[PDB]
Amino acid sequence: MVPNVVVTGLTLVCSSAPGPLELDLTSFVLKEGVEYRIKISFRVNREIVSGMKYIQHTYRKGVKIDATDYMVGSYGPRAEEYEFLTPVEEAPKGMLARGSYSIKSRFTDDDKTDHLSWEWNLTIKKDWK
Repeated sequence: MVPNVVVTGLTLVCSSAPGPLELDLTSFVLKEGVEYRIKISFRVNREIVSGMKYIQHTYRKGVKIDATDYMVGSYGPRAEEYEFLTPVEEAPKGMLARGSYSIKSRFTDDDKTDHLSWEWNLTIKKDWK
């Protein structure tokens, strides 16, 4: 009944951030310039899965301004939830770069299996809130 692969959540790891930046998968405000990593949480319940891949399409006011592909790897079943972390990123800085961004995320693997496709927003401001 429960799928073999289940994406549990997307988290924005940010030390300076004053509060939670979590998204349970079962908008985000980021102060310009700050460093962060995207942490995708998932579970492999029964079988080995290979070539896990995180895909991200960043949109601005309806138009694609960027696409990036992250290789997650191969995992075997286990009770502990898995934690994928992208490399450290820096939120753009500048009045021209501030504003909201739409993100289309996709967790896939060697099948092209749509384990989960979710969408979320990332708003960049001068200060937290």
